Amino acid sequence: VEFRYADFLFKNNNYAEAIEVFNKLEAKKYNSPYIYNRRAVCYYELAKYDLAQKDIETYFSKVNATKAKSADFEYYGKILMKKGQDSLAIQQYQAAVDRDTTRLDMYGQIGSYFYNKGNFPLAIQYMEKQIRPTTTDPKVFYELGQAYYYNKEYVKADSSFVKVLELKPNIYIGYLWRARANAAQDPDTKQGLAKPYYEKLIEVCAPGGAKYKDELIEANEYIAYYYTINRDKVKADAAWKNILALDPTNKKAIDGLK
Repeated sequence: VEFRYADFLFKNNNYAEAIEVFNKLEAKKYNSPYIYNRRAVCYYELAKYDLAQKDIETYFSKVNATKAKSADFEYYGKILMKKGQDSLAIQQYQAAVDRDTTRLDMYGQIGSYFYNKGNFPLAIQYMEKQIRPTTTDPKVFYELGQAYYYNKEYVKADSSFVKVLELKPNIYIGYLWRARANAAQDPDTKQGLAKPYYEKLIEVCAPGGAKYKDELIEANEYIAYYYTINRDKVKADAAWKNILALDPTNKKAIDGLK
């Protein structure tokens, strides 16, 4: 029953508390491996990674191979990644999707890893392993688009961002990236490809004001330059103004006005 209590707290997130009971449970030799994979996660959420590594390993030296779950391998990898053992963590992420083939998000985990390390082709390859003609997780398309973008495949980053929008209409983050993806295709701003997206970004963002400070400033900056190029002092100054209204000390907008 006691173990069932700890699982109660844990299923409820009381890591430090669940930890207290698991610790006595072990001290009184409870013959069960399932206190270890749970304590491991508790420690992991409390960022005690050395403690969580020892626990997930004690777990695997005691659990019955046919009982182990996809989740256990997942946390083994999350714990290893935190301890700097990247190759081992990557294998554990792979193992987890091998155990539960619906955990396509593991490939997303492996891709993000290489994305943060600059191997966009590898990151993209694995991020695409999640794509099915059913896929609905926006993030999948958001992170994939970013991989494409930094891999300089702006056209594909755009389509992938169009997908984020399709799934979550008017989401600012989608307009921001469509904007960026299009600005990349129009380096010298000869066509204003990004213009409409940044305009929509301000559309859905102006309202939360300071909450979208960085996005609004970026959007207005593009516009202000677009209009300076097109010799429209009137509009360009207005954009330069929207920025100061958000940041009175902004040096770019100050100098663009004097």
